[PDB]
Amino acid sequence: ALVVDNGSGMCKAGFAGDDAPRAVFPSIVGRPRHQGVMVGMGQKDSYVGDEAQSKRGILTLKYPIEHGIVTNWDDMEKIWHHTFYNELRVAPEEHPVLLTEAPLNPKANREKMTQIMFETFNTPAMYVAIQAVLSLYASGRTTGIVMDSGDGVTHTVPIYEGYALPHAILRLDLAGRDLTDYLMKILTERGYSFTTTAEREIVRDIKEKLCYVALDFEQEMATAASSSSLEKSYELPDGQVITIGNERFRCPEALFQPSFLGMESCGIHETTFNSIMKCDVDIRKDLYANTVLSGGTTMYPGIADRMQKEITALAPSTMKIKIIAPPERKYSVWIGGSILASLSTFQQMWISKQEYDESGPSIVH
Amino acid sequence: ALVVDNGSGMCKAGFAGDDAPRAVFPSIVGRPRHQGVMVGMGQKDSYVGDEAQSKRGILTLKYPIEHGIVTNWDDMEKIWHHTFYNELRVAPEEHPVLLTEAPLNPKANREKMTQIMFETFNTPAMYVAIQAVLSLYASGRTTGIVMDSGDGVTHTVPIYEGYALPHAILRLDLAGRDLTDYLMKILTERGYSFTTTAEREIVRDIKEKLCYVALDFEQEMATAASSSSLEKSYELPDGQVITIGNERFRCPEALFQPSFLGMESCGIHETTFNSIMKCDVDIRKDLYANTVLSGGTTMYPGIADRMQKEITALAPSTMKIKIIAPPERKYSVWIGGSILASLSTFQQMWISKQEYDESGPSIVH
Amino acid sequence: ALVVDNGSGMCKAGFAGDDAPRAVFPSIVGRPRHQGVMVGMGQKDSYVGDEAQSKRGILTLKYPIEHGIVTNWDDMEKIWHHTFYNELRVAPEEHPVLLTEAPLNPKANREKMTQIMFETFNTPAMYVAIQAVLSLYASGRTTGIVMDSGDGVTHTVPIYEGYALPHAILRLDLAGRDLTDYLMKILTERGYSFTTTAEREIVRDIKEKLCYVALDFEQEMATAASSSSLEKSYELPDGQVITIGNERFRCPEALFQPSFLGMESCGIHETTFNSIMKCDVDIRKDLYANTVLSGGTTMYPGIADRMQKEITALAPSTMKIKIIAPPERKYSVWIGGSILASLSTFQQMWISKQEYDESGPSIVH
Ligand SMILES: Nc1ncnc2c1ncn2[C@@H]1O[C@H](COP(=O)(O)OP(=O)(O)O)[C@@H](O)[C@H]1O
Ligand SMILES: Nc1ncnc2c1ncn2[C@@H]1O[C@H](COP(=O)(O)OP(=O)(O)O)[C@@H](O)[C@H]1O
Ligand SMILES: Nc1ncnc2c1ncn2[C@@H]1O[C@H](COP(=O)(O)OP(=O)(O)O)[C@@H](O)[C@H]1O
Repeated sequence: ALVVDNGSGMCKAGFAGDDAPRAVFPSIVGRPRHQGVMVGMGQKDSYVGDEAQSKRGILTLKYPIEHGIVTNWDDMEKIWHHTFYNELRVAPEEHPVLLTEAPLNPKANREKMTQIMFETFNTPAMYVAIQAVLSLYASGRTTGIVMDSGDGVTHTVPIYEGYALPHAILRLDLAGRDLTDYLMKILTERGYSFTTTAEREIVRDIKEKLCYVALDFEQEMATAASSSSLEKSYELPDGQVITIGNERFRCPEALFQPSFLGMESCGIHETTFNSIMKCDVDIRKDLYANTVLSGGTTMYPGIADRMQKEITALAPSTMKIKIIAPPERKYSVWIGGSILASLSTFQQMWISKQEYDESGPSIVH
Repeated sequence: ALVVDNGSGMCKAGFAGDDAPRAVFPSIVGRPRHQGVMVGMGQKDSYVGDEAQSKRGILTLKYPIEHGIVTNWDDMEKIWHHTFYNELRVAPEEHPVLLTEAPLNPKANREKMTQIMFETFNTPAMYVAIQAVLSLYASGRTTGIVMDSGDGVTHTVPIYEGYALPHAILRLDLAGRDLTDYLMKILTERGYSFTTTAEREIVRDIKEKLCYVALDFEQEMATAASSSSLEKSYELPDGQVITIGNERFRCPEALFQPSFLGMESCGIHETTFNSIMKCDVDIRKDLYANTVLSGGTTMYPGIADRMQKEITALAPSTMKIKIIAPPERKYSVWIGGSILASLSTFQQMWISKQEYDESGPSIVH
Repeated sequence: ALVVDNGSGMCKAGFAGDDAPRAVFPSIVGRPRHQGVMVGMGQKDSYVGDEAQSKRGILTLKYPIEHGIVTNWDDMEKIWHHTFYNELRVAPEEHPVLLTEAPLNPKANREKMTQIMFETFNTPAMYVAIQAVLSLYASGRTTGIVMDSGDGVTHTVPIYEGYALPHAILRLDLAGRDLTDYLMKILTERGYSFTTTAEREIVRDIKEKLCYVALDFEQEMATAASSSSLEKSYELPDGQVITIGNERFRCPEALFQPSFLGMESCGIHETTFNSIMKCDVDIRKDLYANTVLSGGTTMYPGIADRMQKEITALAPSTMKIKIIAPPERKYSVWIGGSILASLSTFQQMWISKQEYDESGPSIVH
C-alpha cells in the first residue's frame, strides 16, 4: 500500500514497507511566462516541483494548497500523477493508498480528494487519517498531546490511552509561509529586497539555514544591539553576500506572541496550555511530560528548551514537564502512516470501491 | 466458604479462614464516552472498580447499587464475576458463599440475588445475613445495640441475649453518598467547582482526609470565623492547591440534625435514643453502655466523643453510657461474616441446591 | 431607587418606576492594540459596550464577567460608572440600588460587589436578590419552577407558595457563550473561519438571527440531507454572503444532550425533571404545569414546544404539563426587580449605611 503525505508545502510518499519516504519534493506547479524563441522541447507547457524548483526565474510558482486547504484540484491531480507515474513508477490501480489531512478542514475537501483518488486513478482502497494521530504511531506512545507545525497550519490534539478529546482540538493558522513573509518584511530593514515567487525560495532557504530560537529574547536583543559579533553571512546564488543580524531570532520568535504579525490570537505555548486545560482534571498529569513536537517548523534549534521554560513558568508548579523532541520530526507523520498501514488489524478499515459504489463520496463520513 | 460483603459503596471479600478481607475495591463499573482514535486492545467494553478507579476521566462511573438496593443486576453480576474469577481466582462451584444485606429491603432483592448466585455461578450453598447481626459476632458480645453507617444506608438493630427486636429496627437513608454531594454543594462556597463522576472521587478523597467532627459545633463555627488558623490545604491531581476551612466539620456535622439537607427526619443520635426507647423497660440498662458503631462513615475523628455527649444529654441521668468504638470498624461486618461462616453449628443453616430445586428463589423466606 | 441587572452578557438598567429598562448594552470593555499614527483624542484608554461594539476591529474585546462570576472588578466598576454617570445621568448617592446575581456564587463576590457599590459610588442603600425569585414577580405567580438561561449560566429554582427549596436548586453552566463557540466550531464545516473576538460578534449576531430549535432533530437532519431547500443566507459586514444549512438547529439543539460539547452532564430537560424530583411528593403536581422560562437563550423559536414534548415523554402520565413562555423574557428579571423595588413592605430589607458601618461587607449574610 502507498502512503502519501499530502501535507501543505511539500509532498512525501513511499511504500508502507519502508522506514522513510522515497520521494520528497516541494509540491510546486510552475508555468512559463515567456514564449519559445528557439525551436525545441525546452519550454514545456508546465513543470512540477521536481523541475520547477530549478527552472524558477523564467517560471511563476503557485502552490495547489494554502492554509491546508486545496485551492485548485487540477494542480493537485497533476502532482499525484507525478508521484505515481514519474517518481515511484507505480500503477495506482495496483496499490491501496492512505492520505493525510489537517484535523479540521472543509468536509468537501475529503469528498473531492477521494473522488479523484479512486474515480480517476481508480485506486482499489483508500483511507484518510489526521496527521497528529499518525505522529503518535511514529513515537509509539498511546498517551500524549501532539503538536504539529508545518507550512501554514498548526494544530494540537490531545490523546489519552488512544482516545482523542475532539472538544479540545485547536487550529492556529500561523506557521511557516506566514512566517517566511515576515522574514521578507523584516529583511528589508537591512536594505535587501525580495518581490517575486522564485525569489522567495531564497528567503525560505535562508530561514532553513540561518535561524535559531532565543530562550531569552529580550537578552538576545540586548546582545545583538551591543557590539557583540552575532551576524553570519549568506551568499546569494549570484554571489551577492547577505549579512543577517538582529533578525535570525527575531523572525522565529514571532511564532510566539504573534502580535508581531498583528494576529490577535494566543501563541504556540498558550494554545498548548489552553488545550490541556480543556481536558479532564486528572488527564493533565499525563499530558504534561508527554508533549510531542512534530512537523517541519519545529526544527529550529532552541525551540524545545524555550517551550519548556514557557510552559513551566505557566503550568502549576510541582508538576514534571518534559518535551519529547526527537530528530526526524519532518518525516514523523509519514513514518506513522507506514506503521498504521502495516498493522494487520487496521486492514479492515479501508474504504473499498464496493462501499463507494453504494454511498458515493460522503462514505468518508 | 467465601464471605462477600456486597454492601453499597465498595465490595469486600475473602475466605472465612482469615482475619481481614483479601479484596477491597470500589464496586464501580465504568464505560468510555469517546470513539477510538488509536488502534489496540486498550479499551475494553467495561471496567470494574479495580481499574475504573485509575482510568477515570475517560470513563463515566455508575454504581450498581444505590441506597442499598441494586438498581441494575447486570453490573452486579459483572462485579461478582470479577470477584470470583479475576480477583480471588476461585471456582464458585467449589465453595459455599454467604452474602450481606441491609435489614429491611424489597424482598425481590434477595430472590434475584440468590437466583443469580446459584443458578448462574452455580454455587453449592448460600445464605443471606443482616449486617448488624454480623457486627456483634465481630465484637463477640451477645447483648448490644448495633449502629451501622455506610454508603447510603444507616440502620440500627437492638439485640439482647442474642435476640433482636424487629419492631425496634429503623432505617435512615442519610449516610455517605448523600453526604459527599453536600460537600460538593458546600465547597462551591470557596469557588471551586466539581461537576462530574470522576471528579466527585476527588471530593470523596478530600472528605476521607480533611474531616473531623466538632464536639461543640457552635463554638467551632465561632472559632473558624475568628482569626484562628484552622484551614488545611489539599493538592488536586493537577497540582491545583485547595484550601478548606469552616467546612471540614460543617460537612460531617450534617450527619447530625440533617435539616441542613432538608431531610425532615431525626438524626443519628436521635434515632439511637428513639430506638432504645422502643425496647422493653428493663432492656435500656443493658443496651446503654453497649452501643456498638460499625461501617465506614463512623470513622471520622471525634464521632464517639460527640455521640456520647449527645446521648448522655438526652437519656435519663444516673445511667452509665459507653460507646464501643473499636478500630477496624471498616471490616467489622466482614470479620463477623468470617466468624459465623466458621462456626460448625451454623453449617446446617445454609440453603442447598436441593432446597432451591423444590422452592425456587423464595426459599430465602 | 435604581435597578441594575448586572447579569452576565449584557447590562440592563433603569428606574423602578418603569415597565422596561432604559439602557441595554453589551457590557464589553475594549482596549486598542495599535499606537497612534494620527493626532487626536479618538483613542481613549478604554471603551465600554456602548461604543466598543461599533469600534470593534481596532479593539480587543474582553468581558468583565464569565460563567456568572466577575473576573476583574475594575472593568465592572468602569461599567457601573458608565451606567450611572454617562447613561442614566443620575447621581448614585441619591438612590438606593438592588443588584441581581446567580443563586450559587462564591460568597466573596457579594461582599466585594457591595463594598464597591456603596464605598465607591456611596449609594445610600443596597440589596442583592437572586434572579429566579425576581422572575416570578414578573409573572405574578406565587407557585412555580423558574428556569433561567443566559450568557454562560443556567440554573433552576423551585418555589411553592412563595417558598424555595434550597436543597433542590441546580446550576448548569452550559448556556450561551459555550454555545456560540460551538457555532464557531461547527461553521468551519462549511469552510468559513472566525478567529478573533471582534469577529465572534458576527457569529453571535448570526445565531441571534438565523436560529430555530427543531422538535424532531433526527427528522430535520434527515430532511436537510435531502434535496430540501432549507438554507438561508446572511450578508457579512464586508458583503460576503454566508449560506447556513443543516446547522441553524444543530447548534442550539446542543443545549439539549450536551454530549455534543463533551460536557458529561444531563441537559436542560433532564435537569428540569431532576429538579422537580427533589421536591416533596405532593409539590410535583403544582410545579408541573407552572414551568416558567426566563432569560435570553430561551428565546429561540421552537424551544417550548420541544421542551414540553421531552418532559411529557419523561414525567409520569395523567399529569398536565404546561410551559409558561411569555414574550419579553429578555426583560423579565428586570421587570421583577422593578416590582420588588416598588413594594413598600420590602423597603425595610435594604442594607443601610448604618448597618455596614457596624458589620462590613458580610452584612449581606
Ligand atoms: N531545517 C529547518 N528548520 C526549520 N524549519 C524548516 C526547516 N526546513 C524546512 N522548514 C519549514 O518547513 C517548510 C517545508 O514544509 P513543511 O511545513 O515541513 O511541510 P510538512 O510539515 O508537510 O513536511 C519550509 O517552508 C519551512 O518553513
Ligand atoms: N477514613 C474514613 N473516614 C470516614 N469515612 C470514610 C473513610 N473511608 C471511607 N469512608 C466512607 O465510606 C465510604 C466507602 O464505603 P462504605 O460506606 O464504607 O461501604 P461499606 O460500609 O460497605 O464498607 C466512602 O465513600 C466514605 O463515604
Ligand atoms: N433573539 C435571540 N434569540 C435567542 N437567543 C438570544 C437572542 N438574543 C440574545 N440571545 C442570547 O442572549 C445573550 C445575551 O445576553 P443574555 O444571556 O440574554 O443576558 P441576560 O440574561 O442578563 O439578559 C446572547 O449572547 C445570546 O446568546
